[PDB]
Amino acid sequence: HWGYGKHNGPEHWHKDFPIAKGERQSPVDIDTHTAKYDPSLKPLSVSYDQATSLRILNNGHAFNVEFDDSQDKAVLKGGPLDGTYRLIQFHFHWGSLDGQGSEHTVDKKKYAAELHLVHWNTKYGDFGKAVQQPDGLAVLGIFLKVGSAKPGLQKVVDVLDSIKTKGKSADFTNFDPRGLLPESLDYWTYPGSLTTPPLLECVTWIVLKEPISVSSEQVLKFRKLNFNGEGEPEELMVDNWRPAQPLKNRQIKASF
Ligand SMILES: CCN(C(=O)OC[C@@H](CO[N+](=O)[O-])O[N+](=O)[O-])[C@H]1C[C@H](C)S(=O)(=O)c2sc(S(N)(=O)=O)cc21
Ligand SMILES: [Hg+2]
Ligand SMILES: [Zn+2]
Repeated sequence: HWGYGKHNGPEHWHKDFPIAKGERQSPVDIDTHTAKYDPSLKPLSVSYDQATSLRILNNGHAFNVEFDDSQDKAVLKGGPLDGTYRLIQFHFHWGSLDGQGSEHTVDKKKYAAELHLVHWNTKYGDFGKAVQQPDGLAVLGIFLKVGSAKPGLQKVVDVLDSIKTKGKSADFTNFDPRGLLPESLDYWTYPGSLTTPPLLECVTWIVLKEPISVSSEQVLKFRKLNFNGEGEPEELMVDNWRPAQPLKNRQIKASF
């Protein structure tokens, strides 16, 4: 099945998911000089105060922190979005090396990692219905460079030992996702897709311009994660990013 190596990687995915070569694929390169400031963008609203995490999960591709989304608690609204999108989970993609790992790039510059906070459009009643919709999801993308530690990330780093291999999960309640955000909400936005199979074209992308900084030793611990399940040969979870895809006519709008 799909993965990130030579034989099952992003270059192979189109075979099971033809949409891989579609008209609104993610990620993209953000050409900062070509993105237009857009005055009809409302201010962005990230309300994460009442966010309730349930658990952390290694799914053999990344690790997912999953949230209770049965009630309106953690929502993204405003910016390019119409109505209310509920936070359901977040995850990261990262590299074997500090100079690679993000999915989006900024004038071709790759960051050490990229975090994705995933929200679904509440007009559609459940997450399952929204992903079948062109405006079904909003993903908040955040870059990670290597520098000083992100204190608000270390509870995630420490729990990773518990979820080394595919299929492992741990209780992970009361994680507050606000500690992962940078100061600025300046952003680029574009219409796009899931960056993993099924690569569905249901995503409004909102990518923060300001990177967060994490320590060398924090990213180093991401890299100790395994793609494999318990008691299979050891394949380190690194370089789980999809490269930039063709822009194809789309415009990237800047909020600033
Ligand atoms: C959690 C990351 N995802 C994902 O499919 O990872 C692996 C598959 C595994 O597929 N598989 O081999 O059975 O799903 N999973 O076992 O959690 C999906 C899951 C769901 C479709 S999601 O939470 O709406 C989501 S958003 C993104 S991203 N990178 O564009 O911001 C990606 C995803
Ligand atoms: Hg869709
Ligand atoms: Zn992602």
